[PDB]
Amino acid sequence: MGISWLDIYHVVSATVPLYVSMTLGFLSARHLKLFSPEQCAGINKFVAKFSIPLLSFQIISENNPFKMSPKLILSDILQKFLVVVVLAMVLRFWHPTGGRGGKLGWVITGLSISVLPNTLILGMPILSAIYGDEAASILEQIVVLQSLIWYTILLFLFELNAARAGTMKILLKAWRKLIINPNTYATLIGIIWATLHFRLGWNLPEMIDKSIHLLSDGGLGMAMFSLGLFMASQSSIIACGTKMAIITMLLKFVLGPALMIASAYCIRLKSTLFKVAILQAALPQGVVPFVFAKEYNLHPEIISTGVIFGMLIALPTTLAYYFLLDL
Amino acid sequence: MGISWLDIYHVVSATVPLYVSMTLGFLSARHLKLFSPEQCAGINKFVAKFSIPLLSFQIISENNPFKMSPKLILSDILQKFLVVVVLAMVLRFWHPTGGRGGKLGWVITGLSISVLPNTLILGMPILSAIYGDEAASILEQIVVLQSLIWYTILLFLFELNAARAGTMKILLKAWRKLIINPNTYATLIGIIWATLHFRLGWNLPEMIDKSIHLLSDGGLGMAMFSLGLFMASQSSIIACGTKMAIITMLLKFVLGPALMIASAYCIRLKSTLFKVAILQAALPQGVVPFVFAKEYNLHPEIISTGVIFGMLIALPTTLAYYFLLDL
Ligand SMILES: CCCCC/C=C\C/C=C\CCCCCCCC(=O)OC[C@H](COP(=O)([O-])OCC[N+](C)(C)C)OC(=O)CCCCCCC/C=C/C/C=C\CCCCC
Ligand SMILES: CCCCC/C=C\C/C=C\CCCCCCCC(=O)OC[C@H](COP(=O)([O-])OCC[N+](C)(C)C)OC(=O)CCCCCCC/C=C/C/C=C\CCCCC
Ligand SMILES: O=C(O)c1ccccc1C(=O)Nc1cccc2ccccc12
Ligand SMILES: O=C(O)c1ccccc1C(=O)Nc1cccc2ccccc12
Repeated sequence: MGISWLDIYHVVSATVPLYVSMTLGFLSARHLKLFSPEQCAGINKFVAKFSIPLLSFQIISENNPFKMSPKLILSDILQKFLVVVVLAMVLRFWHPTGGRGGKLGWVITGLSISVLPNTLILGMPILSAIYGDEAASILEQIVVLQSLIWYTILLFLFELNAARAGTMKILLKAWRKLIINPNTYATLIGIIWATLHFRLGWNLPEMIDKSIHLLSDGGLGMAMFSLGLFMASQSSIIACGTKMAIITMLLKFVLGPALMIASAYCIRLKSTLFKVAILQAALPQGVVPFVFAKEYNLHPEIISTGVIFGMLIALPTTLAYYFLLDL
Repeated sequence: MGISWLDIYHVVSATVPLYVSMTLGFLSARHLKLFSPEQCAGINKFVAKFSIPLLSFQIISENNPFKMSPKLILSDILQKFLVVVVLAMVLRFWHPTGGRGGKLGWVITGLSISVLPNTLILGMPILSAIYGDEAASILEQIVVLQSLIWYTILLFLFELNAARAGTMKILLKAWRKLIINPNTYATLIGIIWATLHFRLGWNLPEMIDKSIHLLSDGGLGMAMFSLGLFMASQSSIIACGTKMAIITMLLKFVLGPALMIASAYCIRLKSTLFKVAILQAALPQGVVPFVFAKEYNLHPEIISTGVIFGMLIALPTTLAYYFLLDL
């Protein structure tokens, strides 16, 4: 496998649908002037509460939880610990804005620009096309972590930052916020049902499965449409300027993949899992962190710029990493 | 073959998904109080402008236009002429409200409560489940005819009624209103591409087909969700009143199917096409007529009540007609 032009063409053909399903939303929100800002928020609200949860359930319910590789989980833990260590070290010698501010604020804006890629909508098709169906069952293990263990911790830290800017009270507030999250319930039920379907042999009734599919189908396309609407909402792609966009992208597409490579070497992962993990780490930034930043107002411009430009540059960077890892 | 409890169970299993995809929207708009009126309006706009056109294209491009049986088209013409004649006769004898309202206005109110059922969203799944895939290729003929000729004549009639309350000026205004419709463009390109595909042998490129599917997939589910939102919008199911609701249901589910039976007998249709036509005529009322009524303010209450109550009572009538025609 020399990465001939045929493979790159196949990846491009697999990724074009989810880019033309996004340019449509961008044009509708910006050029065609089809949706009002409140109307745009209506679509953005429906998708994140009906398609992302149902899509997450339909993606996580089709995996034997007992087959989850502990090595990949430990590699994820090690990566998201090393990134924290490096962020703490760098923030001790170079404040990004100069003027002193909450260190935890800059460590929470970090860990959202570095080690929380988009692994449901914009990250599943690309990796599946690049590495076939083998890699589609590996992201299905990292998505579970990102939805259960990492986003809950990020929410708790966001609440802590909002309060600081009793610990038990903060934990209780984070719990209340989490209980009303459709995605956490969807992924929890997905794993609980996958356990049953793979151990006891239970199968979803035709009615239930088809009802779930009706809304799950098109979840990727409409999620990309909503992401395009979000891009159209912003006045300019580079919200904070060149200085904080180059650094954002350098972090996301170097310190993430590089730290994942270091973690894999420490854990000594294997082929068909090392490359998948690295590409996952190299995926564009996720959206949920942007939602948290907007809700708690923690540098929304930086995270929005990172998300938008990383999503735009997904194909170049992802193809570059795919070519590099095959040497 | 025949009628038995297992067949009814299969029909119910095929229809339940598109009812639980609608109760979700109803609850989100009314009970859960999830969407503000502007947000639900935006969702409705998005679906009607992106999923209905794309779904129509993906449904009409598959069948062969050259296989369109002229007998079914002639039967549709005869039905929608007989309904006009009967409506004109009855209106002269007995005015519905007695307020000396415009006869043309009530005729336009008719021809939509009678002979314009929902054949894309709520008509294709039910009929396909009842009669397998044979009926799915017969509805597409009626679907394309309704989208092209009948929904253009109805638009022209609405414009004429609005002006009545120059003929060339009215035709020009109707043309302007028709041009901006995306559904008309989608249903036209559907045949323009099906002709090439079935005659010239051309096939959609993988990229184009997958891009179309991304948004077409789940179009039925989100269309039912939008229909549920619309149902939740209205304060009560029976808007105009009990008498008007009863008259609307009686018309839609007796005069439509009865006139279609008369037209089929006149044209002498055949088995596997007669029953499909009758059930199609017995489907619940369509939505586009409600959109026109709301835009031009032509008895929105009666049409909305008919649409909602037909959607709720779709199965008790479709199954009844299926049982009746199998004797
Ligand atoms: C606060 C205390 C009460 C907490 C809730 C209590 C109990 C658990 C709830 C439900 C049980 C069913 C499964 C979980 C669904 C959770 C749905 C959910 O979170 O409801 C609320 C959520 C809306 O969000 P919000 O409330 O923040 O609105 C805020 C709106 N404003 C900001 C404008 C005010 O609604 C949505 O997300 C829409 C629905 C999303 C559904 C996602 C799960 C999909 C699962 C499928 C599995 C199906 C079948 C399995 C069958 C197995 C056996 C055969
Ligand atoms: C008035 C003078 C200009 C008239 C138009 C001129 C030329 C024809 C246009 C386009 C050609 C491409 C195909 C047709 C697309 C038509 C799209 C359309 O109607 O744009 C407008 C429509 C939005 O409506 P509005 O503007 O009334 O909004 C008003 C909103 N407010 C009131 C708030 C301001 O946008 C939408 O619906 C969104 C897009 C819907 C797309 C539906 C068609 C899908 C087709 C698929 C076929 C694909 C591939 C085939 C490949 C073949 C070769 C291999
Ligand atoms: O993209 C992420 O951040 C992510 C990563 C792993 C698991 C889940 C998610 C996730 O909920 N995405 C999204 C949430 C809400 C709205 C979204 C709209 C578009 C794309 C992703 C969305
Ligand atoms: O349902 C109809 O009236 C119909 C019948 C035949 C062909 C097309 C249609 C049609 O455009 N429906 C719809 C239009 C706009 C929004 C809709 C939302 C939900 C369901 C149907 C819709």
